[PDB]
Amino acid sequence: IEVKPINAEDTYELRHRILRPNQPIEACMFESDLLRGAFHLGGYYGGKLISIASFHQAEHSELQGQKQYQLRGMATLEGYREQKAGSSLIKHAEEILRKRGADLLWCNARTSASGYYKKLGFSEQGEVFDTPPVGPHILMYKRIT
Ligand SMILES: CC(C)(COP(=O)(O)OP(=O)(O)OC[C@H]1O[C@@H](n2cnc3c(N)ncnc32)[C@H](O)[C@@H]1OP(=O)(O)O)[C@@H](O)C(=O)NCCC(=O)NCCSO
Repeated sequence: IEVKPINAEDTYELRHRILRPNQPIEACMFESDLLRGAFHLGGYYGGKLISIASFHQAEHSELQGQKQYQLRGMATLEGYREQKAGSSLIKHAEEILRKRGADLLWCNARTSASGYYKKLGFSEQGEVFDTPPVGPHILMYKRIT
């Protein structure tokens, strides 16, 4: 797996295929992509972009840490899961975030992926909530100080 920078526009296809296939493509054009300091990483395997992850600065009112980043659009293509593609993106992002002085990385995780974030050392906070039309989510975070 090779981790490389990618542009926001490079994430839309996999966001649409994996996360939001039953909505128009504009639903994958996350407004947070246009927030200050946003960046995106791709995981490449055998000539193909097969994993994506997007990050931007956002402080959650219920999490503690002066500088925080949110993860959006975490996805790995079927066929290429279980190869540490996603973990590789998160670890590479943690380097970038640590270098920027970020204290914490958080995600409104799909509950179906909660065990993935747990393996990466994230904790859950609060309760499960629903996010139309993409189902149950739970706040998860990782302190990176
Ligand atoms: C969740 C994920 C991005 C994981 O990507 P991946 O590239 O397969 O992850 P990975 O780095 O290989 O997996 C790391 C560890 O977590 C585990 N894992 C992966 N997906 C998991 C899940 N959904 N639930 C529990 N554990 C999971 C792996 O088995 C691995 O554990 P081991 O080291 O013990 O073998 C991918 O399954 C996916 O795209 N799922 C569908 C979309 C999704 O739910 N994305 C998360 C969005 S949060 O808003």
